[PDB]
Amino acid sequence: PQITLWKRPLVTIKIGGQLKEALLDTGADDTVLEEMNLPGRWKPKMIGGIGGFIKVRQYDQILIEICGHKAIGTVLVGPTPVNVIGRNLLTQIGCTLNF
Amino acid sequence: PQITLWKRPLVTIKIGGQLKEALLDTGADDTVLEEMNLPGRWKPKMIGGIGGFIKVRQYDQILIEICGHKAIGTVLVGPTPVNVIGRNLLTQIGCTLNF
Ligand SMILES: CC[C@H](C)CN(C[C@@H](O)[C@H](Cc1ccccc1)NC(=O)O[C@H]1CO[C@H]2OCC[C@H]21)S(=O)(=O)c1ccc2c(c1)OCO2
Repeated sequence: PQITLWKRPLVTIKIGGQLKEALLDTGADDTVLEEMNLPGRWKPKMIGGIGGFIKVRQYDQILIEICGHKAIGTVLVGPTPVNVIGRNLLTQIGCTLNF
Repeated sequence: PQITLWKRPLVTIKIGGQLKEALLDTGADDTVLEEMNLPGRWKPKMIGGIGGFIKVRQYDQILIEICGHKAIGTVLVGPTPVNVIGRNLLTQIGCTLNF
């Protein structure tokens, strides 16, 4: 689809068998989701945003469907203010910016 | 143009007679720029993201050019690690997400 930006580009995602709402965030390198239970091993990592750094759990090679488009990649879980879909997954679904 | 997301979507902007680099950021409600000494009045604001909040100065009706596309609107100035063009200006240049 073509998504205008008068509102937040929020979409439904499916991860670990659960539906969620997430923000398509071209300013995020990585995908960061709010605290949740996820199947798989993980590794503690640090990620930095506009306000500093937070501790997250890194899940690699996770299946995640974004607005009907399938992706498989890294998902960071931790105290992010909102679920964000970053460029690591936006590229997988073929997302570009256009003006 | 069309911008792929393999790398950060950095573009040149012109603001306050200065050229800078900034991210086209669909996850940013507002536009937040590195510290710069803009003239005129301003109002304090706090904006939150990963890591917490930062204090910024809100300037209204600022003229910005983004890839030769002119816009005018609110710009927040503060100690942000990166310049981000938010949806308040992205809508003005006709920017969409497409997949
Ligand atoms: C609440 C939704 C987002 C987290 C909001 N952020 C825009 C993001 O695009 C941000 C923009 C950004 C980009 C680089 C450094 C700091 C902030 N990217 C980000 O935090 O990404 C992190 C996750 O991937 C990693 O790659 C980049 C940092 C990591 S933000 O910078 O904090 C932000 C921008 C304008 C705003 C605002 C918050 O409140 C209202 O106006």
